[PDB]
Order: sequence, then C-alpha cells, then structure tokens
Amino acid sequence: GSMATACTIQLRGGQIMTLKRDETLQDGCDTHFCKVNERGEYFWEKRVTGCPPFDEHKCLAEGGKIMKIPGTCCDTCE
Repeated sequence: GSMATACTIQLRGGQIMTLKRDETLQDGCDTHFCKVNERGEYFWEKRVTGCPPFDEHKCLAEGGKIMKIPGTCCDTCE
C-alpha cells in the first residue's frame, strides 16, 4: 500500500524538513541523514554527540549573545 518515500524530519529550530534517500540536512546541529533499507523504507539517522555544558549567565549579562553549536544542538555564547 502506502510506503515511505522520504524522511520527514524536524529541526531543533522548529522546521519540518523533507529529505529523500541519500539526502542530508545541512544545519549546525546533530547531523540528519536519510537512508533507505533494502525493502524501500526510509530511515532517519540523527548523528548525535554531547554538547559542552553552557553558562547562559556567563553570557548575556557579561555582554554576549547565545548562538547554536555546529555538530549538535545546544546553547553557546559568542
């Protein structure tokens, strides 16, 4: 019947993205892969790591702004 034709992902920033097979999502975050099995189904692999503990107080009040980490989604300061 109906089968998977792609990987419907959601970025941490609030964005539902459509990846086809062998497609990936280029964003500074936990890398999103979309692959297909030998049966034709699509798998959404999230390449995830551990982000460094962040002091949001050590930012902002100290005169900084909070950015996004490349390679994983977490809080960081300029």
